[PDB]
Amino acid sequence: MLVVPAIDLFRGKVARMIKGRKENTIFYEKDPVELVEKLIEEGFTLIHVVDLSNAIENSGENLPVLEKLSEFAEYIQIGGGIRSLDYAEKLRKLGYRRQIVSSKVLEDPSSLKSLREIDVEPVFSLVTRGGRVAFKGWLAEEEIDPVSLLKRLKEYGLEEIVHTEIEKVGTLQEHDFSLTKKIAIEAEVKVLAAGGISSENSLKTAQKVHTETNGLLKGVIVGRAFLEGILTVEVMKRYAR
Repeated sequence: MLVVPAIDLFRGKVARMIKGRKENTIFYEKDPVELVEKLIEEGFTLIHVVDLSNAIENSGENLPVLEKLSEFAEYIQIGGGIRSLDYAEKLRKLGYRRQIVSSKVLEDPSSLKSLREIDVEPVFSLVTRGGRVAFKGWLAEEEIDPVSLLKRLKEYGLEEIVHTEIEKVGTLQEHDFSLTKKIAIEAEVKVLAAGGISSENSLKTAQKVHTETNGLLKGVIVGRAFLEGILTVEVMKRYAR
């Protein structure tokens, strides 16, 4: 199964926002380019990078870092405020072929095809709060159920999602894999689980779910515990076997 280290960027820096609040941002003193280099040396082939400056403020402040990281764009899935085809094209020219999109797909589901047409592999970021779809723009009441939303989006060619349990991001709570497994099986989409991938037990449950779903649960995204060194590179590597 995949085990995907995640890095958030804010104001040029490796960062973490507590409950996603910008006034509560922890900055790390590790160089993001050095960090990514090390991960590739360690044998990681997929790294999750989110531009929070662009996501939260439409700020282009992390573009110099993204350009430096683009050398390794092949091993990166990039997200954060990719809200236009032009933006996605900009990133793609740097070499970022795998892009995480959210509100764009919810406002304009034909963007999935438009992205594929510029050689971008679009990955939908589904976010849930207590099993329910968390999205503040227009959404049919029937689609508050993640399976009902993903069913519709598949008709637009959706193939792969990140499923993030938002209330568990940044915590050491345990991702609800029963919820993820149901989404993966019923919606019939490839899924990377995020939020509360925070212990060796999470990785054990993930590997077990990866097996039960026949690879539909592709793997997990590790943020907090990776950046904090709670789940070491060594441990993550062992579970990607």
